[PDB]
Amino acid sequence: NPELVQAVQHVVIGPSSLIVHFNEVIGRGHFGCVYHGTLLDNDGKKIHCAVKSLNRITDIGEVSQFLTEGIIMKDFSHPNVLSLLGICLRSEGSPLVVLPYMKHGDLRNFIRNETHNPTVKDLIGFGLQVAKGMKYLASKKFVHRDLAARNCMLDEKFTVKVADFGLARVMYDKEYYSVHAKLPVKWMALESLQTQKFTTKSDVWSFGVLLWELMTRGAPPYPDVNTFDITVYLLQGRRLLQPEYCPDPLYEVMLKCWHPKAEMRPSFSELVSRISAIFSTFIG
Ligand SMILES: C#Cc1n[nH]c2c(-c3cn([C@@H](C)c4ccccc4)c(=O)[nH]c3=O)cc(F)cc12
Repeated sequence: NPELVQAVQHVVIGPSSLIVHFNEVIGRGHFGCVYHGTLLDNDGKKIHCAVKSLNRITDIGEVSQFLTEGIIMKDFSHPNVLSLLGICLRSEGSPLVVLPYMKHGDLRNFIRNETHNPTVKDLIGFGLQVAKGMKYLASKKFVHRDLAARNCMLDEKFTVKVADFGLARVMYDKEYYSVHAKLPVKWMALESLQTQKFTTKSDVWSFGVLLWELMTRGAPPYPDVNTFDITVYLLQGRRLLQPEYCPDPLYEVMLKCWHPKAEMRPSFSELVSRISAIFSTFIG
């Protein structure tokens, strides 16, 4: 579609400014690989970036959706949302996503690493930052669908940036199940498991699970509940139990995130207000 080609031009980065270090692999996933990259500005200043390949994107429909997603995400400008520097649509090679490099990697690996010692307050602070980034994304009507601690990055100042190192995004929820690479079952809202649909309210459910990952320092949720038994576990009214070091008011926030009625779950704006009040009770 020629109009889509013209609209996406401002998102495109090419060999005139980007060098992909294809032998410097940062990470490998089902979507493809993540490589170190260097972007040069007009004064020759170097910008360290991460370059994610989206191997699934090959046919004209997928490529059009990729261009649409790049236009949408190029507009992102919020301290707790990972910016999209640009995209590369090479004549030869799979499409590439150009992101700012994140010095401290993903939030899950960070809190799980035994050499790190984040306090309960630092963990609540990371949750508050994620809630702010999700309040921004929700205001843009952007439904994440894969919010989890593994998908939130930490920059050189320990600022949390909501990001996505999962499968290439789909425009429609009906394409999501087909495209999956396991579904993030243990982060999904009850209605997404049953009806295959995703909304900002199902992102709120995932945020509650992400808060649980933070308070357990990256423990796998429902380790003892098989993926195929999660839907029934949630129907029996059962939930993730309160982590040992999770304050009661923050566990109450998690319970509201997992309300069986999506319309009754708090909004991200309410979560920012509530978690800010809880965070303010911790000294340090
Ligand atoms: C089709 C398709 C795509 N699938 N994913 C894409 C991306 C991508 C974006 N971002 C950041 C801008 C982000 C994402 C979601 C929420 C907050 C911040 C990532 O972190 N990873 C990505 O792969 C960029 C893009 F131009 C196209 C696609």
